[PDB]
Amino acid sequence: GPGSMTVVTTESGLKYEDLTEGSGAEARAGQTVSVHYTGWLTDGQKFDSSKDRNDPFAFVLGGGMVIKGWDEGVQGMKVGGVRRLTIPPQLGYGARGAGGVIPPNATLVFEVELLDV
Ligand SMILES: CCOC(=O)CN1C(=O)CC(C[C@@H](O)[C@@H]2C[C@@H](C)C[C@H](C)C2=O)CC1=O
Repeated sequence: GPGSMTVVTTESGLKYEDLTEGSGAEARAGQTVSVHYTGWLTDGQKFDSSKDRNDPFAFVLGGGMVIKGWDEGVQGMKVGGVRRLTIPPQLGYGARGAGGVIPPNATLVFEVELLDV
């Protein structure tokens, strides 16, 4: 809902929030791993789920085709670890906009869930 949220923010702008423990291994730029991304909005509503295809997102870290927020999240999460990361416009979409209800200062959060490396 509209208002605030208990999420820790970084100096870059992106935020993070523990959702589920893991105790595996933090991904590293250059290595390929499989993770799950859940498109979440500021209100909390989801507008994108990997479930559509039913399969873990496997790709190479620090050398793929994602936004800063994504790389920053994938280069931090650990195998078996699940946590939500707030990806701002300055590190994702930007002030370019992507819709009427999507302002140039709008922020989007995505849930990262490491499956394996
Ligand atoms: C730079 C993107 O980075 C990636 O390469 C991976 N990525 C996308 O391609 C778009 C995703 C979100 C989309 O589903 C929305 C859907 C509506 C809101 C229209 C808008 C233009 C979109 O595209 C977020 C994402 O992480």
